[PDB]
Amino acid sequence: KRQRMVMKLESDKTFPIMLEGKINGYACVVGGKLFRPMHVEGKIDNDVLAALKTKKASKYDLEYADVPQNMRADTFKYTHEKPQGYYSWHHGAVQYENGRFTVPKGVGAKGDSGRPILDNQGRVVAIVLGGVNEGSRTALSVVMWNEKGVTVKYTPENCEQW
Amino acid sequence: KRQRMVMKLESDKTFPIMLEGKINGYACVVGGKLFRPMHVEGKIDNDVLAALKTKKASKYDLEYADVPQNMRADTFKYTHEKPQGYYSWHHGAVQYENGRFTVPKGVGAKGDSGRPILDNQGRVVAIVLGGVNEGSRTALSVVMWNEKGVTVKYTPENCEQW
Repeated sequence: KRQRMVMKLESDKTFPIMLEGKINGYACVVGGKLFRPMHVEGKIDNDVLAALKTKKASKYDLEYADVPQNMRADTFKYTHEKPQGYYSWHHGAVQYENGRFTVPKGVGAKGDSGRPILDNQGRVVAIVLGGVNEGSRTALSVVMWNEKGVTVKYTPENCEQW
Repeated sequence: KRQRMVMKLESDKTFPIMLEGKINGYACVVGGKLFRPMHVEGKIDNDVLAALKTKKASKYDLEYADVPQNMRADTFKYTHEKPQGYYSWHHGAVQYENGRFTVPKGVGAKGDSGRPILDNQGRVVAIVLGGVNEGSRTALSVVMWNEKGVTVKYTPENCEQW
């Protein structure tokens, strides 16, 4: 499955945040709008997107920008269907339960910010912003949206910026 | 079967309450919080948990404490799904009916306090604190929590501290 997960991720257009040749995070376009982890320093690996001026969101420590409709023709598709089970991301699978994402220990670290979470249909259900070590596993800090279109950021107490 | 159920209980990490080398009860962590039967004298077989200062609950004769996030990595999962039928515990199976737990006579005694009752999913539905002789069987004094999040203690009149 994870093989197929990566293949779908490869089809999905994603761009790392390059600074002095180092990836400090990741950024992509969802719902026809560009997003970037604010805590991450550097520029997106895309001159076209980098040419766009972003707006800040301190509350959630995120930046965003509007994408031209012609480029909106193909962007990431979000869904509200977030049932318990397992989802997919760059670093393999992720366990979703109690409204929380958890993964095996040693998975995820500083600079991985921006990695989206996809369902079985390849639809976005959340975006990974950070996480915190939880013994045999780690708890992820993510952002998700209600069916009412409400933006909610879930961050474990004293979670580290991953 | 009871072998299988106990084997799963063995996989679950539990810590007895040691006093002068004698087990007077049991204590464990559920939902990332430590619980201990107050009527039980002695100290838990766990320095890390013992290092924690507990709060008292006279109403239920119970003590509890907050567990470090790192130690919350793997704790017991509680559920509110408590249908009539049979559940599992250290001393085999247990019958649940009329909101009460009952077992064959000669099962359970002083020092067994702290033993939880789990379902087929390994979820906790109640914790055994004591019991009372009821002819061919015995009625257990237990604590359980409703879907409303209400702490409810079921204790027969003049029930014995088991």
